[PDB]
Amino acid sequence: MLELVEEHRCFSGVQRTYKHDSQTIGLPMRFSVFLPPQAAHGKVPALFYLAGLTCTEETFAIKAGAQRFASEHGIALIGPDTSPRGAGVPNEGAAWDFGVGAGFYVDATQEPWARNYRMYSYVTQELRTTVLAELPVREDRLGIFGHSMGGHGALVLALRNPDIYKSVSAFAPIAAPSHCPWGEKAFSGYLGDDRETWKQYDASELVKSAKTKFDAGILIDQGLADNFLATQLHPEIFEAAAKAAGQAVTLRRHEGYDHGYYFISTFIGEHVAFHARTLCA
Amino acid sequence: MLELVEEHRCFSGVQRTYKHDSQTIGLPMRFSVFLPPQAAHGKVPALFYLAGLTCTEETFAIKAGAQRFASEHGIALIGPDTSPRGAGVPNEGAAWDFGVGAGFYVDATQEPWARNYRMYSYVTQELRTTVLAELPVREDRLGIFGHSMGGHGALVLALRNPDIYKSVSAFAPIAAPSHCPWGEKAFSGYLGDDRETWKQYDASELVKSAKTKFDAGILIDQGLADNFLATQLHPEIFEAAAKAAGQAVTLRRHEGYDHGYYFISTFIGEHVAFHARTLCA
Repeated sequence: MLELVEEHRCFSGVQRTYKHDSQTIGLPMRFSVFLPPQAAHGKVPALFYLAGLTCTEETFAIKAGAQRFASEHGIALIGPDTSPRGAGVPNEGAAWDFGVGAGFYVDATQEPWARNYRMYSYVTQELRTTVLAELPVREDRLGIFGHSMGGHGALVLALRNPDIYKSVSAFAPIAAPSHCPWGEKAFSGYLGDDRETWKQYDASELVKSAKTKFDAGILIDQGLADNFLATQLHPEIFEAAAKAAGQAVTLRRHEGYDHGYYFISTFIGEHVAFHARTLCA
Repeated sequence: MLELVEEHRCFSGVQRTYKHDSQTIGLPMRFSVFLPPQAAHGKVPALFYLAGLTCTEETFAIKAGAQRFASEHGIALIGPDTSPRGAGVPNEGAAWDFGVGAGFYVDATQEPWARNYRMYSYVTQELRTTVLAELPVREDRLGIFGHSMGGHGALVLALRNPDIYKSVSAFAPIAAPSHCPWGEKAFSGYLGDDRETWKQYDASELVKSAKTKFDAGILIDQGLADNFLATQLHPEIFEAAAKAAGQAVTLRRHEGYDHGYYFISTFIGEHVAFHARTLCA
């Protein structure tokens, strides 16, 4: 059941890692939790942060410096892992861009990935209800953000679940996975070769039909020196689709910033404030 | 010569890593540099941060979240490595508490360490003058801080060089290395069996005879859940010695906090503010 395997006091709250037996994944999963000092006095809003390729549930906790801002605003931070671990699927670790550390936040339909690679259901349902049942977190004040594969994850999960996520932001998301190699490989393997099945997991397609209730729209930060800007991320495709659909998007482009956590750390404080304007309302 | 090998924009400044051919070490060395935005219009004060056992030049840059505070106060951050790298001394990597990653910021006098393990002279002279010659840093506004072996280093280097280091603070320092296993092993190996020679690298011994005083005081943060508090750190010994010599020390003990960077990150903003009181005068 629910096991506390790591805990460190941090900005007058606690940075924890839990392990639990996931019924949706069918395997043990680890996730990180930051509780701010305010959680001692009642339930608090929470943000789910989704990490990118090769990352773990601890990458964000170590590298983003988000806990100070979570403590300042009274928001908990939940960090899922990026894939199932130790599923024993043949060659699930043969590449870093697919399989282990590379679940792409989809529910796989193709064998042999469909048995365990159910990260969409895991993050939006089982992990959420576990957090709500066992931690002092408000069910009605949840937001989501993430980086790259995780920024793809944050946009997709928010646009598909308006009943759950009240705010959404992203750092350097894979904005149009149907049209870059990382996404086309992931979708081909997990979902099959029928591109129509991929649209339900593509932020740029979802925004064309989404009905949203975001007070301050969708926040995206993108570094202009990002090595993946033209080869994988394609923010302009999402920006154009959201404009045609009338969806408010604040896409901020920053000259000279790269893809990684020196970039993410610079803007994560503004992201936590952005979410707090909705979640702490 | 001076090679820029990493650079990422961060909090409107730059996080850099440099490689240079060290004459004092006799080998290439890597060091980290954070320049705040203010360094673009003039020289800025600088803080040297010394890392603990097993760390590298980038541990602080990645894990401490200090750049945000340095950018607010206009302080550069310089992070030396913890030891020579690739010196080829037999078995120098046999144990994690000695040799590689474990220079203890001393100048070794015993062979075979004496050839390259000159981290005291490296940090206080060669690295300092390289920084002052090649980067927009004020010679008269330098301070020093660090963690564990690096907290030992920060205290030792400040108390020995009051005309260099104008402010000093520490996270969980090895406060009396002559009286704990980490220090006894390192000093025995690097310095030999004459314990008198160890007193010049022992913060608790140095404070007993320090003539000059830091009138802004010495700031030390210690977590009470730290696993090394009673086995290696001994903050009480330095406290007792400082009290008896009239050196003001603010030793803050924090219930529940551990040894690592969730603890360090929590207080590093207060440390940069503390140093800025003197360095940004």
